[PDB]
Amino acid sequence: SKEYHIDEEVGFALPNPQENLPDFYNDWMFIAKHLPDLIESGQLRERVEKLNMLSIDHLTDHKSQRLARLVLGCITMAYVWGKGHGDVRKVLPRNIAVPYCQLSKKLELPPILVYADCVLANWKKKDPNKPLTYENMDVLFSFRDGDCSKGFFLVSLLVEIAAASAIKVIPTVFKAMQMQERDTLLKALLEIASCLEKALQVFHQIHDHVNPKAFFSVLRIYLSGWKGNPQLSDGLVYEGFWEDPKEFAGGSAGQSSVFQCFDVLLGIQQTAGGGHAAQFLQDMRRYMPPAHRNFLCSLESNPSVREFVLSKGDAGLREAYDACVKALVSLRSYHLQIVTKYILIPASQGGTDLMNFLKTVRSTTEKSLLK
Ligand code: HEM
Ligand SMILES: O[C@H](C[C@H]1c2c(F)cccc2-c2cncn21)C1CCCCC1
Repeated sequence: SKEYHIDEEVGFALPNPQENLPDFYNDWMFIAKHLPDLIESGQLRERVEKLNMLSIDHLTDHKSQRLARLVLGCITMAYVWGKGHGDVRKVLPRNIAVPYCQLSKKLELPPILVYADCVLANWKKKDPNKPLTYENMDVLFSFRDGDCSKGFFLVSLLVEIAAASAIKVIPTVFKAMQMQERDTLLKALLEIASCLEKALQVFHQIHDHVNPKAFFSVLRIYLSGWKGNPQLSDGLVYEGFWEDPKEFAGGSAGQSSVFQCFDVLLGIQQTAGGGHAAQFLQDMRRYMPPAHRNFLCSLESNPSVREFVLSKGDAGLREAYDACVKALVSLRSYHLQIVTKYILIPASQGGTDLMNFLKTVRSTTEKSLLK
């Protein structure tokens, strides 16, 4: 891989994300790292409006720019949702709204917290000399004490990182088809199947670090957007940048590039046909970092791995390809069970539209098998 901002150790996630901003922005960093206290004490929204308007120009690097996106993205969800009990702000104050908006446009991302903010850039190792495992890692920002945002964000990230092992194999696959190296391609496909199988065990960590009640009744609220949302029917007003209200989707792992890229690699056309599911995953590419959505584009313009394997009448190649697809079905099926426990059952003591989305996506993946 190249300038697509993909790391051989960490994948689509951002290696060594920046923890501190320049001292120009302590009024921002102060609010973001005390979100639990300021929300509970009802002091958050006033401290948003007591801020003055800071320029973007002192955010020099890519890392500081993305950390500043994480900082302002969190404050925005906190300001808009408050303590998450239904009273919402519809006007985002200018002294935070235009710095957020100008920064979002420099990074080609929408002015709302996305996956690449709160997962791919929201982490750090405790001891930098020990490995990437849950016990040596922490998030940088949370919303409320007990919101399980750390468990939820880190376990996502750990799955993203398990998938990095398979991403570095992708160039091997295409070179092998181009150079007509069937044994090379067979081994490459088995290697990708093996990685997707290992990423399944990483999902099991979710049960030890997230509990359904807190996730459903707290974290979910701070991840909500203002598109198709009854509470903000027309969107949100970004003071002093636009005057119209604007609607942007809440956080979704449909914004994760790692499952989209394996759908594209294998020729599982998740974005084909005029269904809501295909529509939503295409729209969510606008909420990916431009470098990552460029990488999905260049995979799509390479010749299809699926029809290469079909064109050959090769049981070995067909079995290896189906191994990868079976492993994707396994992840989405385990993930579907997670959603039953963490959304469907809590909601019972909406969710059906979410299950139906995942089931459409799993059903498409299942239909891509050969034998
Ligand atoms: C408490 C744990 C989790 C819950 C309740 C949950 C729930 C959901 C829901 C409701 C969706 C619907 C689409 C959307 O709005 O994003 C979704 C999609 C998705 N989730 Fe999760 N999720 C959880 C954990 C994870 C983890 C750890 C990953 C690791 C990467 C992950 C990966 C995905 C992906 C890739 C999608 C897009 C659909 C697909 O490609 O199959 N999820 N999830
Ligand atoms: O699935 C998204 C949340 C999303 C998400 C983030 F917004 C941030 C970090 C990880 C994830 C995630 C992982 N799987 C789904 N999602 C929400 C949809 C509405 C119900 C609550 C979950």
